[PDB]
Amino acid sequence: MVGLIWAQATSGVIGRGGDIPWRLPEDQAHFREITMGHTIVMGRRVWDSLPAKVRPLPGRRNVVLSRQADFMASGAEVVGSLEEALTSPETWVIGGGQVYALALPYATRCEVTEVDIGLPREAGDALAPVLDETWRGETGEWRFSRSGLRYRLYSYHRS
Ligand SMILES: NC(=O)C1=CN([C@@H]2O[C@H](COP(=O)(O)OP(=O)(O)OC[C@H]3O[C@@H](n4cnc5c(N)ncnc54)[C@H](OP(=O)(O)O)[C@@H]3O)[C@@H](O)[C@H]2O)C=C[C@H]1C(=O)c1ccncc1
Repeated sequence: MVGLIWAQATSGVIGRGGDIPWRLPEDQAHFREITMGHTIVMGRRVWDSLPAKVRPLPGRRNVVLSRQADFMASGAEVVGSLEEALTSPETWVIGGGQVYALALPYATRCEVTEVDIGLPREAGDALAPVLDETWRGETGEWRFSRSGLRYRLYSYHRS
């Protein structure tokens, strides 16, 4: 089982300038619930985007994909290919744009948070993968964040 988990603006943007272009701390508990106790896989840039105090993400085996055969990530497993990354029975891919696109064909679950923020795509942004008709989904109810942003959860699956 490979699952993907991300948060996106309605437009599809998930990343800009090396970070996430909104604040949504309400997202954190759901991300932990899905991922805790499991192997998580991320691209090298996503690892770089984690603050030092939070990386590796605790309670999860952190696996970092990089083409640098020598790359350095304390508390994480650096691998050079997605096949090497994917060895655990249940794996959650936690980004970024490159790695979601790489892992999508392997995935049978996505847990998506949609952020109701007006954020037109710009060139060079990180973007969420598009889910086609092979996926079936349930849409959750909108909630307001302490930031003022509405957000909602989708759970998608395909067998
Ligand atoms: N909104 C989001 O949900 C996310 C945004 N981000 C954002 O995406 C952006 C990073 O995505 P990118 O597409 O630029 O990069 P990555 O996919 O993380 O890494 C690409 C790197 O992986 C590596 N890579 C890519 N393809 C391969 C490959 N085929 N083989 C080996 N390595 C590969 C390469 O590494 P090296 O340069 O060290 O060689 C490549 O440069 C940042 O803005 C980041 O803040 C990342 C994860 C999530 C995320 O943090 C997250 C997930 C769930 N809930 C809340 C947040």
